[PDB]
Amino acid sequence: VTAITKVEREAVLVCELPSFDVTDVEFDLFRARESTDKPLDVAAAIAYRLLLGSGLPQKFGCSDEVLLNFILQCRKKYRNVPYHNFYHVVDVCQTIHTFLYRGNVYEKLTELECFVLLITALVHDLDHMGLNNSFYLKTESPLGILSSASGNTSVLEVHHCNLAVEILSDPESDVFDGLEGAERTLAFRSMIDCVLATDMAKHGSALEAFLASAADQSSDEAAFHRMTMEIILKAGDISNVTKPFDISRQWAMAVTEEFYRQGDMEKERGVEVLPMFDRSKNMELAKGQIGFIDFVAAPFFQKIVDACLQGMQWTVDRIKSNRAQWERVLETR
Ligand SMILES: COc1ccc(C2=NN(C3CCCCCC3)C(=O)[C@@H]3CC=CC[C@H]23)cc1-c1ccc(C(=O)NCC(N)=O)cc1
Ligand SMILES: [Mg+2]
Ligand SMILES: [Zn+2]
Repeated sequence: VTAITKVEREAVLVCELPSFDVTDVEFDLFRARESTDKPLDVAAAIAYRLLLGSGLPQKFGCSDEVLLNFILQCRKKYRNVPYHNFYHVVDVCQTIHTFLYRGNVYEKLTELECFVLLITALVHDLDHMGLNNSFYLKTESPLGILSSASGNTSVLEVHHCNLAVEILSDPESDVFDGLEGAERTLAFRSMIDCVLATDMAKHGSALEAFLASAADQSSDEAAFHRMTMEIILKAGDISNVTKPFDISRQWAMAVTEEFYRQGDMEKERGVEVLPMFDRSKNMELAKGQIGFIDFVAAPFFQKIVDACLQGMQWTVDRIKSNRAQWERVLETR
């Protein structure tokens, strides 16, 4: 990795984000990307500001410059794809900030853990190519073969973790260089555990483990922390439907498109194409958003709120409300 230049840093630092509150649950990253013709620097500054406003990097000996070098080393490794690009990980970072500090989930974690979560957000989809793990396995692509041969089916998540480790192995971009011994180990392990937990194939069992730990007043305390961190990063990653309707809708269009591209490539390769990824097999968002709400997001948010994260009730209220709004799209079609 080439080190970050004074000039790259400068270009982020000049962005002032007039009229945006990055800490608000109704912050609108799409309005932010439009606001200038340098949307990547704006996103970077959003992340810089979120991290500095937490007060956390300062506490763990991470200078403002090492923080920003890191953000930029992360950013150079995202791709120009419709959904799993740099704006997604910035969105996850911001969203986590709100769960921690508007939803008071910070009370369940140490400051270090809060810090790790915010950093982990920005590493968690590094070098994503717009194709899911299933694609690499079905096509016997080289990374798919390596994953099968090595016994880990989380093709992409292990890859993201490998790139996060390389960024952090340079002191210039190691946000954890101020740590040592147990703390350093904890930062790396918890970051890696959270990224590995974002594989949706493990959704049900990560949710069930957290729920059973929350209900158990004798749960091991370090395990409860780790799982809380995992569940918060997962919540960030499926949080699109917890946002104001127009925001949620623009996310939905972005993912939908990326899925369709995968499906096109799966056609051109002659492998199985799921209906979800099949262009010629769908005419509408509404039914798909509702489906995702009903089977994935609403049960996830409601369970974790009721189990433990009472402060995040707004997410459940907003899902309910977005669902009703998609139902009006159907009722009036
Ligand atoms: C905002 O919506 C989403 C947000 C995140 C994800 C993610 N799915 N998974 C899985 C995908 C397989 C089965 C469902 C469970 C979740 C991922 O592992 C992604 C990466 C990590 C987290 C969630 C992401 C998916 C959606 C979404 C995309 C398309 C439709 C749709 O019905 N497609 C047809 C149409 N024509 O409408 C509906 C919702
Ligand atoms: Mg991912
Ligand atoms: Zn993600």
